[PDB]
Amino acid sequence: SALPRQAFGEMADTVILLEKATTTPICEGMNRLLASFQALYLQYQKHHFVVEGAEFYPLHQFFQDCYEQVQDHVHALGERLNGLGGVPVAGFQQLAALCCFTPEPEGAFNCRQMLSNDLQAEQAIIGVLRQQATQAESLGDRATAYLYDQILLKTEERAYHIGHFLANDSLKV
Amino acid sequence: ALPRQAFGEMADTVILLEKATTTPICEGMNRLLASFQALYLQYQKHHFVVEGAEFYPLHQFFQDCYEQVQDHVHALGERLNGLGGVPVAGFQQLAALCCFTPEPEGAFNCRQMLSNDLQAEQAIIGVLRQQATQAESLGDRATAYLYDQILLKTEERAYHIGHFLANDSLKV
Amino acid sequence: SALPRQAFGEMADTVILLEKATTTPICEGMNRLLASFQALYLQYQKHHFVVEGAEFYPLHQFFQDCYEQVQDHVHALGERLNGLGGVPVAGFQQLAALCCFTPEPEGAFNCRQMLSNDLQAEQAIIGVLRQQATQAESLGDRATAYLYDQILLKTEERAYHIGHFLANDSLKV
Amino acid sequence: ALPRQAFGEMADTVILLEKATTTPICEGMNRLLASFQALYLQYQKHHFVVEGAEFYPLHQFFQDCYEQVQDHVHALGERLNGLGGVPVAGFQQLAALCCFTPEPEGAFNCRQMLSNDLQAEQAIIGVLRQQATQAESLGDRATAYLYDQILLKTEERAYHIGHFLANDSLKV
Amino acid sequence: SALPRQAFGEMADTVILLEKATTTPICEGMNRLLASFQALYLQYQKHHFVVEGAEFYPLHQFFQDCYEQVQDHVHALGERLNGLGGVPVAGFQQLAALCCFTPEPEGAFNCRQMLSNDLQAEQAIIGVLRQQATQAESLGDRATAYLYDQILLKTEERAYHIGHFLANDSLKV
Amino acid sequence: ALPRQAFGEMADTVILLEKATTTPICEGMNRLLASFQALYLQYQKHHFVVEGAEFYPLHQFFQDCYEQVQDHVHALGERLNGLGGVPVAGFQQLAALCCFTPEPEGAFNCRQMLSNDLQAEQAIIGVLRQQATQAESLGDRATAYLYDQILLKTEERAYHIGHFLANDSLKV
Amino acid sequence: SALPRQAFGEMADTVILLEKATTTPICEGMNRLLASFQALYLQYQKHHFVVEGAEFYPLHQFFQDCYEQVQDHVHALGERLNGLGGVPVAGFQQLAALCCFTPEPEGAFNCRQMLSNDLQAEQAIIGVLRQQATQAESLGDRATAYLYDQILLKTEERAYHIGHFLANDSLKV
Amino acid sequence: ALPRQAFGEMADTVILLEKATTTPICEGMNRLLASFQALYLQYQKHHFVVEGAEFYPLHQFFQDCYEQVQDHVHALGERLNGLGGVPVAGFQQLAALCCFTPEPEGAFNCRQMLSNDLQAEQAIIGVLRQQATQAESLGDRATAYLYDQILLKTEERAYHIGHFLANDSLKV
Amino acid sequence: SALPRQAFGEMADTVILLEKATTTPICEGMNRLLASFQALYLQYQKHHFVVEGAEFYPLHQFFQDCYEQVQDHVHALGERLNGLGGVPVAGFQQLAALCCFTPEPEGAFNCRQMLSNDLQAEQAIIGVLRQQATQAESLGDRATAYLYDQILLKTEERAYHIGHFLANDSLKV
Amino acid sequence: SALPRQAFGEMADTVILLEKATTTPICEGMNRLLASFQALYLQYQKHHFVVEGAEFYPLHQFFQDCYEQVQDHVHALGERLNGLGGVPVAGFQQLAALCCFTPEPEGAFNCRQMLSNDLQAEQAIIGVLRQQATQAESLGDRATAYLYDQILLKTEERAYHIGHFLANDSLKV
Amino acid sequence: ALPRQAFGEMADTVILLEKATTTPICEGMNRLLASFQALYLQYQKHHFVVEGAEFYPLHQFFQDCYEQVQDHVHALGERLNGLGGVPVAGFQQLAALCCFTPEPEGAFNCRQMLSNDLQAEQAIIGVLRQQATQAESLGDRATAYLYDQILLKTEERAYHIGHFLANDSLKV
Ligand SMILES: [Fe+3]
Ligand SMILES: [Fe+3]
Ligand SMILES: [Fe+3]
Ligand SMILES: [Fe+3]
Ligand SMILES: [Zn+2]
Ligand SMILES: [Zn+2]
Ligand SMILES: [Zn+2]
Ligand SMILES: [Zn+2]
Ligand SMILES: [Zn+2]
Ligand SMILES: [Zn+2]
Ligand SMILES: [Zn+2]
Ligand SMILES: [Zn+2]
Ligand SMILES: [Zn+2]
Ligand SMILES: [Zn+2]
Ligand SMILES: [Zn+2]
Ligand SMILES: [Zn+2]
Ligand SMILES: [Zn+2]
Ligand SMILES: [Zn+2]
Ligand SMILES: [Zn+2]
Ligand SMILES: [Zn+2]
Ligand SMILES: [Zn+2]
Ligand SMILES: [Zn+2]
Ligand SMILES: [Zn+2]
Ligand SMILES: [Zn+2]
Ligand SMILES: [Zn+2]
Ligand SMILES: [Zn+2]
Repeated sequence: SALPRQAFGEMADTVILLEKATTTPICEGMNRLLASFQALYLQYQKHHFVVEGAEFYPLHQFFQDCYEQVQDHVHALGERLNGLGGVPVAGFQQLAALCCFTPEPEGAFNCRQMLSNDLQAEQAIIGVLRQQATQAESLGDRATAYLYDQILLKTEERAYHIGHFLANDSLKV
Repeated sequence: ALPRQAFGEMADTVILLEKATTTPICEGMNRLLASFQALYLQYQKHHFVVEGAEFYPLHQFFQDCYEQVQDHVHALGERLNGLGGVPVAGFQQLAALCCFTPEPEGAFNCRQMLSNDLQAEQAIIGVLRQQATQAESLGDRATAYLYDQILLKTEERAYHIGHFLANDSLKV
Repeated sequence: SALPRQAFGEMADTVILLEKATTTPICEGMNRLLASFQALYLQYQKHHFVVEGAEFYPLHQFFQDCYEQVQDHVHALGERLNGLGGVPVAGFQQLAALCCFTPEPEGAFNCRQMLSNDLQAEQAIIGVLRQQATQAESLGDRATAYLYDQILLKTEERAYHIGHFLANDSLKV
Repeated sequence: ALPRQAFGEMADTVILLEKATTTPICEGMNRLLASFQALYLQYQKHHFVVEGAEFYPLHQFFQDCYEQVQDHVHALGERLNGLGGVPVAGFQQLAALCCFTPEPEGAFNCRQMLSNDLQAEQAIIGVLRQQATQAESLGDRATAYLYDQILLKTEERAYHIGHFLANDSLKV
Repeated sequence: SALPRQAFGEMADTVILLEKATTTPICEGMNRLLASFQALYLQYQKHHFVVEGAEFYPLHQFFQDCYEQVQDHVHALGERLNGLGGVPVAGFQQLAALCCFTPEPEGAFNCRQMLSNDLQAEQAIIGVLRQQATQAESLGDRATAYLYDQILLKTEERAYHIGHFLANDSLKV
Repeated sequence: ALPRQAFGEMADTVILLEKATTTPICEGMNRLLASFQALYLQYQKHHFVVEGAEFYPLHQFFQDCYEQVQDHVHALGERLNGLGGVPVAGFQQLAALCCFTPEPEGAFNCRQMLSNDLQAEQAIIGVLRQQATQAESLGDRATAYLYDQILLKTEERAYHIGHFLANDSLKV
Repeated sequence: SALPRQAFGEMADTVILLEKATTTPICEGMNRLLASFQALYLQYQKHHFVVEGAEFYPLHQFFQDCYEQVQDHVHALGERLNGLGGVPVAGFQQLAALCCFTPEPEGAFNCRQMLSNDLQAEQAIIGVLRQQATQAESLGDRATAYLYDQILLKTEERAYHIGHFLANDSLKV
Repeated sequence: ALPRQAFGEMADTVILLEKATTTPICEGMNRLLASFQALYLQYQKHHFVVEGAEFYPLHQFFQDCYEQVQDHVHALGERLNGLGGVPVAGFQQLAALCCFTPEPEGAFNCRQMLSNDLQAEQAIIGVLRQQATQAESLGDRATAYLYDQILLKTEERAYHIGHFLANDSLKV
Repeated sequence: SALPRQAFGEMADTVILLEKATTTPICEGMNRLLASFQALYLQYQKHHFVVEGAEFYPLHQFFQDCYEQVQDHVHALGERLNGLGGVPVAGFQQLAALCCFTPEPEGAFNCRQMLSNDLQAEQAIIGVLRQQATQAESLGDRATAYLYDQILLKTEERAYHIGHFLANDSLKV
Repeated sequence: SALPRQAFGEMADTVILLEKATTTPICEGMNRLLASFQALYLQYQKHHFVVEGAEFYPLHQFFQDCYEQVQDHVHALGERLNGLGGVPVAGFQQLAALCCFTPEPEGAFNCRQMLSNDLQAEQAIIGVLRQQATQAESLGDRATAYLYDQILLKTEERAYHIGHFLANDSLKV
Repeated sequence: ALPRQAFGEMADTVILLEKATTTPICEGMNRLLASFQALYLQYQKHHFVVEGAEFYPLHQFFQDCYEQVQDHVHALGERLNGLGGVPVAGFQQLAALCCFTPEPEGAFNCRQMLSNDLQAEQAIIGVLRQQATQAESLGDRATAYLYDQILLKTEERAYHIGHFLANDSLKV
């Protein structure tokens, strides 16, 4: 019924003075990253809620640190995207379509599976971050490339922290 | 692979409540969890896209709202699992259980956004009261209490939105 | 039934060594200021509770800053008044009688009316503050004059902040 | 010398509740106070003596638990006196009113310790619900509320222990 | 039914490399101090809950400061005892048997009696602290002696603070 | 009396960059310094003089802005010296290097104030991109990094101003 | 580019019940102080950036302490001036024209010279602060008098701190 | 060895006040410094030795008092030097300048202690008024301001002591 | 003006179970330290007020750090002495008489002289601290020994910090 | 004493989707920086311990500021290197062998010499940071490039702060 | 260039201890400094390289450990200079004075890492006792006090490592 001020998939001009030929592909990629980070945030939260077993407390905390940091990326990207003249994704349908990894299905999985799913997700996002950071640089959008690099550093760090959790070492003697 | 506990499935809880109590409580908690999760997304969108004469107040207001809703999500998500259920997580399942109609894609004006938020809060207030009542009735005293705690904040958000929408201003 | 240790409108000696001829008129004026600040505090609180409309959130906050700061003046004056050997006003009847402005009537008013009422109140208090500060100085009560000046600075600041809210400028285009 | 108010004795309260309400409430509050006091001691012991592969998490977990239980003790101890009763204090009287079986002397393994803690919390959850229900029923609204507040945290501790005990780990 | 990993009154080796002939008597004394501090903690807490009369608020607070500080000693001793290869006391029976003072009987006593009981308790603990600190030094356990001295300083301080409360001076004119 | 280093004179840096690199870099950095210094003064003025229906939030926004800008001033002035240059400080030189046209004396309406601020941020955005690209190209990695960091914040202030200026409002 | 709502050098009415006969001379003087403090903030900041040599670190810190305190004076004065119904100076020409001291020329001078220039600036401002405070008192603007004295105390304090820096003493052999 | 500046010798101040102004002002400021220094020592002693029924609150009050007084000491000693004088520091000179009679050695009862403290504050109140009036009259606005600020706090300590000494009590 | 409850130089019983044979010599020595630290606090404070020249700022700060740390020692000692059953010195005559070093004469000296006087004071106090700690240990007052060692560590640290200030090195060409 | 899970100088796979062709040279260079920063932390800490003379206090503080900031670089680099699939250096032989500057010999040198040695160290590290950042960018490791630039900015800043300390200016007559 | 004070050269201390006291005391303090410095590096390495089922808590434990050890380093290095000695700083001298055998290069399993850390703490515990006893005996009360304080913390780290290494686990 009600028509929006700016339709989804429509570009407005940005006051930071970058051409639409620059902002359009950047927003396209940023919405994919937004959606992917949003899914990852929900997934990490889920994993915080449901994790159990011998490594419960450490994983419980780790999963919270992850979704809180990922929440930060969501915030940064959604706000910048709008700033660039785009419309950030917010509905379940379009969020699911733009997500760059396959989320864990509903239901509770064991802790190794949860971590593996989270790692695969981070790895998928790492791939998109690099591709999008290279694009931003290429197109002259310096701040975006800088922001993505900032996000990439913490995202990679999250990935190899999961890697360590899954490694084959233990105090079990 | 399949999960160790399916969605919709109930496990036993260590907190000495029977399935007949935990089951309808968890099912209601999931509807509420989905709705809060959907409302967090909506407020956050509004924070991202709001503009105009009241940009700064609404900007900050939407953030306060979604951060407060994030607290409810955490509380409900963890309680639900504690009660022996499986909390809703992903986009498609959230869409299925959300108790209000989420805003369509696209950026709408600030009055429309606030109205959408108010309706969302009202739908949630509706469910909160009924679920808290059910929990009291079934003897889950702590769930009823938690819901009441959340209700107080939720009503407060709702009537704060109402004030923003009210027919008054400094414009003379 | 029970008789007070010190009756209202009765002066005791102060340990800070100022004559009754000094402390009596100073306490008389300070009770008027106490009562006036008490009414203003309640009024600002009211305005915080009831304000609505397009400028809801900013006014909501502003009204709170005001009653919190005014609360501070109430505290300072009530305690000093007792220190000077007087009895601070505390009952509704005498509070209403000593108040130096007309408070807003009961019921909810619009935001421009609320601000106008608050401004008139502050202006009435400003007038009494200057008169009382000049008196204290004149009578040799240095600390009182200093305290009133301190209160006057913040009170005036509150007044012109209300003035700005009511000014004829807007982003409404 | 003899006390000005004996143990088991009720005085009048200034909060306008009659003996017929305050008496059974205080008696229940004492059972709960003793049990929390006994649970604080147990968690603290576990904090002192835990070792093995999950030393650091359990170490910290046991401390969080007893510190949270210390908060309940304070709340109940002070409320009980406020209601006109005498709070249990010493070792032997605590032993008499404790609603669970305390762990024997000696250091046990970490699974046993957690199981003992879970049973302790469950026994306490049992009493909490019944005492809160009694308080609502008798019209002591604030006691019922306080108990609910404590119940929420107590259930949360219980199901956190359950998760630790659950059959899952990173061991592949 | 279930047998412990380490039975109460049984000594394991400590990784801090002190002989059992050293650690055994030290743990024996430390368990007495643990039990005594545990009783004192409960007693101070009780006194916080039940204190009334003209000096209610100050005593209320003081009793809390005491049990919080005593709680700290409990923590330090229980953890070190286990570290030394002993088993800390935790059951009501053995706690009552190892306590070095007679605790106040159940029921509410007046404020002077409560303080006197608390003072006698502190004095009993002071005696054991000195004896045990001298032993630790004598046996070459330097850190224990240091820890006890640290605890002794605060314990003595608590004692003479109670002493002052009970002294025969007052503003009562 | 003569200065240790004259304005416009380049000294060697301890950070191992040739003068042919530091000279153009300091030249640009002085323009940005002067521009940020002017924008700081402008935002501060706006904080002082703003009034009307949106007085309070604009009052706050302007202060957030100048405080953030003062942080850019600090970083650039200090790095410029570090690089072996001399930072501008005087009114005449500031006026000469500034990359936007400053608001004239007088108290303007809040829409005009915001528009002047946007234009100032836009002019600065252009210079930052230019100077960042130059620093990278010359191998002053740290300056390029610093500029990007400042550019991200500057663009953010710019689009926040844009939102304030947009044609939307709660007044229906 | 529209006209200003209030032109520079034009007085508006104040909400705080002071006549234009009072507010006009006060605002004129307040603008000279505003400009002076604004130039001094810049100078101190410059000195923070450029200072080097044997006392680099303490001078580096001292100059920052100074300019941060000066910007507080700026804030207070700019906002008070506006509240009084005047227009605060913000452009480079008029800031240069109203400044009550001669700013240091462009270029990096030695630390002794920098400190001497700062002291001369403080001294010129001290002179103006006293005249203006006296004027405010004289005209019945008690709050402006108070604010000035408050600023004067901090300013004199900076001045004699610089004095000590310049004093003929050191730890050198 | 001889001092850079002898006690009782006036140097010029950088704050542009003639010696005919600073000399009497520093003279009085030294008396206040010595008096506050003595009162600091007295309040501190009282904090050490107080006992009885009101031990704890008096213990606290005395400490609040000396800490506030130490703040007056700091401000006056530093301003006095700033003004071109030399602050008193030695026991003999302190004893000579002090405006009240200090409590003799020994531990007195808490009523006596409080009374001595009141008398000390009263003596100081008199000097502050005198010295503040003088500073104003001589055109040392900032000193007068500082004295008034200190006087407000000092009068407040004085009437707080007065209240402690009043003939009222909970003991019926 | 009534008599003291406990005369100066008279010993009362202590609640901490130490005999007068022990507490008397300990309190005598503790009073000498109390007086010395009291004189040193004054001296360091004086130095804070008067220091000027090339190292004004760091010396200004250092002297404040010093006197604030010294007043903590004063607090600890005054309260411990009282708790032991003695009477702490507070009058100017006896403070001068019990002080274990010669205070700096009145007047503003140079910074090197000020530092040398402070070092000599610390050194005299260091001597007394060691004798008194040894005595406390010897007499079985373990807590006083501990408190003294605690104070000694901080005191020696101040002493060698002054030493470094006075050392024959600088950044001057 | 078992074998290491990953031998020094051996590369493991990284979870962040960078090939060994990329991670190997990056980790090699990162280890040289790790060792260098490790030696510099030690040096700055040493300088904190030993500095004396007329600028004792500010240099004392500056050296602590420096080593604390350097240990943050160490933390970041050690953890990043591991996350990339390498093995961080921690033994004394290899720390000495991989260090990119010559550490100050044992003994306490003068403050000018200490500062010069620190500047030379920073300069050598600045050189390596630039090569390594360029290499990381070149090989497509965007996050390592970003981290290095982040560290470079702080490092250059320390370097020119030392420069100012050494500069030919002072407050001496 | 030659140092102001050569390594192994003793200067006089301002704290009035003869060289015959300070020399052996500084000798031992340098060994402890070197040992703590090495243990700091080792704990830090362990923090970097740890992985597996107990990754997170061990990651945290190692960091708590090295930060506490860095505090011991600071206190000893500074006191050693204060005492008139020269603290070790170079890799070769550090390696020479260290009282335990440091872990070789390479990433070892978490059990090995913990065992190396325990052994290091044990070796250090022995030296601390020796050096503390010596300081007391020589009349350096403050050094003995400092060593005891450090020893208490060191023993605590040691028995915490012991607990981690114990044969208990939640995995049944
Ligand atoms: Fe109910
Ligand atoms: Fe006046
Ligand atoms: Fe000893
Ligand atoms: Fe690049
Ligand atoms: Zn949890
Ligand atoms: Zn935001
Ligand atoms: Zn980590
Ligand atoms: Zn924003
Ligand atoms: Zn949680
Ligand atoms: Zn509200
Ligand atoms: Zn009050
Ligand atoms: Zn304002
Ligand atoms: Zn622990
Ligand atoms: Zn309480
Ligand atoms: Zn209470
Ligand atoms: Zn612990
Ligand atoms: Zn005390
Ligand atoms: Zn800076
Ligand atoms: Zn700096
Ligand atoms: Zn402002
Ligand atoms: Zn000071
Ligand atoms: Zn100062
Ligand atoms: Zn005290
Ligand atoms: Zn130091
Ligand atoms: Zn880390
Ligand atoms: Zn240090």
